[PDB]
Amino acid sequence: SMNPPPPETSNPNKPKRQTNQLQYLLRVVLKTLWKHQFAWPFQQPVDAVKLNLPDYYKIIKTPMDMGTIKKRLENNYYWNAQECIQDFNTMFTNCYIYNKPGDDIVLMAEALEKLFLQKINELPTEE
Ligand SMILES: COc1cc2c(c(OC)c1OC)[C@H](c1cc(Br)ccc1F)CC(=O)N2
Repeated sequence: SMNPPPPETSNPNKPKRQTNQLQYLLRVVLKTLWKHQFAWPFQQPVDAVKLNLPDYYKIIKTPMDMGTIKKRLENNYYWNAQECIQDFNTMFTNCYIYNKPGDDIVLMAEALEKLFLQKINELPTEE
């Protein structure tokens, strides 16, 4: 029934890098998805209290959202691009796990994911 604490976005002892791939993940990938007309349900953690989804965090054990990803990118939280790509994929997969096909939120996730895949296809080679 209750909400968990959000995912970690700060950890001073976690090793961090700023790489050209992570810069692309923020400037191209995150920015493109964030401005999309279907971005809004994904811009913050699922509030299972407000949304009256008391089973959400009984089913979704690795929550993820673009607000968290945005903070991780802006806080230089990641070591490599694959960590960040995994967060996006967790976010989409959580939606497909919890909801049913044809739900509005699933259609929204699919449109964002299509764009995500198109941008990741042109992830630059590591400098
Ligand atoms: C990522 O998972 C979700 C995030 C949000 C919402 C979700 O409910 C479908 C949701 O799926 C569990 C809410 C919402 C979205 C649509 Br579309 C229709 C009804 C809604 F209650 C609103 C929101 O701000 N975020």
